[PDB]
Amino acid sequence: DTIAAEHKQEASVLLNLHRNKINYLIGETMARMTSLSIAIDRPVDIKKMQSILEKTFDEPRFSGLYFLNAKGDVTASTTELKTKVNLADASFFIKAKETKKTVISDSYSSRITGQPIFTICVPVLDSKRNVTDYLVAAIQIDYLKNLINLLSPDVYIEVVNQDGKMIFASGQASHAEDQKPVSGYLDDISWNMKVYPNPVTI
Amino acid sequence: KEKDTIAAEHKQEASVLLNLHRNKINYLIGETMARMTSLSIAIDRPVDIKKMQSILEKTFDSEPRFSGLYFLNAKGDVTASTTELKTKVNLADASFFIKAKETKKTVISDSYSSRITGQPIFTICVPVLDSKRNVTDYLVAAIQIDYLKNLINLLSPDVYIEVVNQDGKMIFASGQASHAEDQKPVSGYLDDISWNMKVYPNPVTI
Repeated sequence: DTIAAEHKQEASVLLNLHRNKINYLIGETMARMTSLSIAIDRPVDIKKMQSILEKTFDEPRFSGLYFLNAKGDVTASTTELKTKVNLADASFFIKAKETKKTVISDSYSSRITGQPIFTICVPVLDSKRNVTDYLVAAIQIDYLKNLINLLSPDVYIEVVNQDGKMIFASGQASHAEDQKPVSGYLDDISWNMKVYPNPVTI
Repeated sequence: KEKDTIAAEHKQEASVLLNLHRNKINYLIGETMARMTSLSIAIDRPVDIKKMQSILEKTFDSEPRFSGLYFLNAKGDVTASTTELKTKVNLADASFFIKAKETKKTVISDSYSSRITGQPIFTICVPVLDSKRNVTDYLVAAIQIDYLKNLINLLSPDVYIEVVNQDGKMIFASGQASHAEDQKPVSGYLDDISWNMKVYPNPVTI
């Protein structure tokens, strides 16, 4: 009756390891892109940028690294493209352009690779603080799931956005039966993580 | 006998603080490695020293974590520095430099007293490589030990926490040892350095 309250906190423990893992991953990525922005010679030479992105990508975290011009055209790209791609219609792009600040997108299906991702988009400013370009880092949802799964294969964990859209779930739902989850939002993106304690069992 | 039930709870709290505090340090160290690594990739050759000086200043700004950021030539001369240097400074004799040069990979040093600032620090050193994979320069980021200490202490004033390297050197300690009396610590190593953090449970009372 009180191995209950322990299975509970054991799940609070899982919750924070996993949140932290994801927050770290996101923060580390933001910081990689922010540093690139600062280090690179302006105006940005597209050939050098291409090379930089490739060196940075060659990290299965990424679906890809991309560079955008003011219009939204993909001018540098880890993934070879058959046809020209424009990311302007993209929500994160719009938000990035208006705020002139880094943006973390909700999960979606990459127009470029076709797989579920989320993107970190960092605008590049000139001297007068106009947005001239964008660094774009796309991470596979797949990667996040697997990171969670390796740590806790046998324990159910559900991640859902602010509107109840399933981002992903790790482990077997059957483990959640009769259990209330210990839950919590991530820092940089409005994803709520729900960890289900295991049953009391002897 | 219910004593042992409050004790288990105090122990559990110790483990929670242990994980909380390592993560904070791990993140700090990991993010710094990432930044230095990106700088090392993004800089155009031949490296313009004034541009590099400017990048380090920007990277350093509003980041009390750092004791300082520095750039080294292949010999180990500090050629750009967020600290105003009064003499020429060479680090070729530093352990982290020797390891960096030989491994050609990032090095996280043990703690030591900075030649430059006199304070206790540890440094992250990223070698910058040639097309030919020859080391031409070094990025060096120094982190104030006391920044970490005060970070932890602010969060957990009432809990005694020691961090110790492999050789038993005390890196830092936070809190009052009186709060650990008759306690065994819950312990664990940092991911990027061989530092062991020992978090002591509080004693039971009421």
